[PDB]
Amino acid sequence: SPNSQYLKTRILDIYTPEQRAGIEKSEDWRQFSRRMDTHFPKLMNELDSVYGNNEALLPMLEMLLAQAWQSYSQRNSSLKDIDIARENNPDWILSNKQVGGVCYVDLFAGDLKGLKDKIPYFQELGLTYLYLMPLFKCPEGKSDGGYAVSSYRDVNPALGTIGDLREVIAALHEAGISAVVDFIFNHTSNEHEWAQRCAAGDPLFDNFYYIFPDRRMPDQYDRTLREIFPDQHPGGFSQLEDGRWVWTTFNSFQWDLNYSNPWVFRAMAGEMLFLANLGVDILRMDAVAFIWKQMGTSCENLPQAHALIRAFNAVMRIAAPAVFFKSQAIVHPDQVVQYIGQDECQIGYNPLQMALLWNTLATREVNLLHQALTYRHNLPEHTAWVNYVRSHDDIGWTFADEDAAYLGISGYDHRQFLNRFFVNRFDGSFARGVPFQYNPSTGDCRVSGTAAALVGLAQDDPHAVDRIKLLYSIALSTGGLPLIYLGDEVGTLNDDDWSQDSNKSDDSRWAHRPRYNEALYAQRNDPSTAAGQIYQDLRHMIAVRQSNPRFDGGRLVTFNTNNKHIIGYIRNNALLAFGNFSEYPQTVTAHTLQAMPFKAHDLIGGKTVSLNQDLTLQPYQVMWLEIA
Ligand SMILES: OC[C@H]1O[C@@](CO)(O[C@H]2O[C@H](CO)[C@@H](O)[C@H](O)[C@H]2O)[C@@H](O)[C@@H]1O
Repeated sequence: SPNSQYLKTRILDIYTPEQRAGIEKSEDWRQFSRRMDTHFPKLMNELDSVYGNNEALLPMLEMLLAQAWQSYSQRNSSLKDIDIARENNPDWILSNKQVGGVCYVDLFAGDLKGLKDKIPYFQELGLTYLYLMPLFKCPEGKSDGGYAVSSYRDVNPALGTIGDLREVIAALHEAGISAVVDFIFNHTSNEHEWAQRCAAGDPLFDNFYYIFPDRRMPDQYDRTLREIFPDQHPGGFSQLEDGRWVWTTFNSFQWDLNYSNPWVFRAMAGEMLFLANLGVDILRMDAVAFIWKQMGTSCENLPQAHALIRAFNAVMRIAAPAVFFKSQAIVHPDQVVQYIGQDECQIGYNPLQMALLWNTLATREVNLLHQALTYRHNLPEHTAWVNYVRSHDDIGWTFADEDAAYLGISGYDHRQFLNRFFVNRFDGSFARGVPFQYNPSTGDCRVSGTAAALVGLAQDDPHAVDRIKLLYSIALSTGGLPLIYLGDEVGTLNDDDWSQDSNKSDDSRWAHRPRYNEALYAQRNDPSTAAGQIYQDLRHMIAVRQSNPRFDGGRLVTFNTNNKHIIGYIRNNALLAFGNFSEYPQTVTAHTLQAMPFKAHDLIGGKTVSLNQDLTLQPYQVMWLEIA
């Protein structure tokens, strides 16, 4: 394999002797050159582990590097300063100061200009991280909420122009807020130019997707493929009008990109560099699990998928160090953590914690949550979880059957209960969610609905408000970067129009994708309304998290509370958090608290609590005790 020094000499071959000498002494080249030596080895090794001796590897690689240099050379000076800061501070993602928020630009603020006018609110809330849902061109009507990309560079006209996007990003950086967007690298819409030209037989896009002449191979692949949207189609393939079949893990209008073609990696790396130079701080790598296929396997979490992501990572370390990756893997817990690494995805969603927060609200027993916090929370250095309560997606019950089995819980039976409970098909349930993708051949099913709808705020359950604070308190204090689903901080309910909208009716996820609720937001400072109670109480926790060093980092050690209804953990051996998941008062005995200081200040209620006597928590009460 070629080395960094050799490849760099060829990068400079585009310049004449005179120009070359100039580049050689330029600061930008010195930076690029240095990073090349440090990170190229990783890029080469990863690409080689996937493509091996492919004739196109070297040519593609040199093309990619020439492009990377030009990209970095063009990269704005201010962004280069962030590159340097990020290089020296890899743990910025682990700081307790970070608090994130996510929203659809159209649903939350109409368009990009309106979104820009919302930044003051974001500052008011304390956000330092803002993730914006799919903003680029996509099919009219059905685009899976923008996840069917027809272009990675042209902004959705209803949202604005690429120029408005740069302004938003600039304004966000000005307000001390990092910009986060998706990089839907596993698939494009069937309307993307690459898809059209590939299907048309254009030789320049040959093998950019997986297209078959008939069902022979698809049938074989389907023997082991998991169905993501069984409502849409069986297996992982959709048929074209001409009779051929294309790989479509998701909607039929979302075509899976063929990373087995090195030219596909190169093309996507080019798109990534474009996003990077827009000033994006973090890219949410959509469906990282599916970027590699292999007959006879589930075609999820394969070795090459990880390798390819680690390759993309090295490209950033070389051409835009400030850009981090956020893994979005909604799979088995054993697989989820594999995407998280300083050299792969520095951060990643923590679906296990999210899914278990809801499990605990339903069962009132913290067993599974405690187990997860005890054995699957701590991560390798310079990485962090993105902890959340809800998102634009349905809730999948991705806890491990193996973990459950150890607690004497049947995974399959338990999900049946959870699914019944959260869609209000279980006696006494307080949840008002809606089913999503119930698969009759597997029994699998997911849940849609906003945080407030699932906790019972729609029917004014007196415990609804406190339930929301409890869930969010855990995502805000366990360690990691918390991501608030904007709208939750004021108890926004489900959208009551989606079910009859012909473009949304077959996707219950729109139930939990409501528009900015003027009314609720106008009540955020009124302590007598649910909106104000949720907001002020959530804002208080944010204020505490960001100013109190005891919440720094992402490591935690659980504490055995000896009360099956109360979760307990300790941060930096100085902050003891208790969360009561029962709708009834629950107690932590003095006996259990004997080793703790006799007194401790509770950051939540602001009162000093005695630990040398039975500690009783009110229904869904949360305590953040400073024991050091
Ligand atoms: O139920 C959705 C299903 O898709 C996943 C795959 O990671 O979610 C991401 O990708 C989908 C297809 O591109 C998007 O529709 C979805 O919005 C996005 O978060 C998982 O959440 C799940 O397996």
